[PDB]
Amino acid sequence: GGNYNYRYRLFRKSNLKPFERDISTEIYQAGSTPCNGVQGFNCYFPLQS
Amino acid sequence: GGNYNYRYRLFRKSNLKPFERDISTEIYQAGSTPCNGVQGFNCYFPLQS
Repeated sequence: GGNYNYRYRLFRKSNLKPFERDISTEIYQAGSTPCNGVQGFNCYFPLQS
Repeated sequence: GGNYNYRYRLFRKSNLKPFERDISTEIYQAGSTPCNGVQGFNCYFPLQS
């Protein structure tokens, strides 16, 4: 049936440090308008399945 | 950087009728456990970019 339980981070403000663990799940604003916790245009979920 | 503003459905209860339009977004239970609006384990967002 397909596995979608394995995700990976896709968007971040900056690169990670060595041995750095990032777990935050917050709506990512890639544009010039607030997302207000709404997954819409120019507002992408940081984790991709 | 890649465009991610185009999305399509990935899960449904059944198939669409001819010339049918579905726009409703809702958590899809790919298992046997209620999800109540979480993209966790066996609970998948219907759309994919």
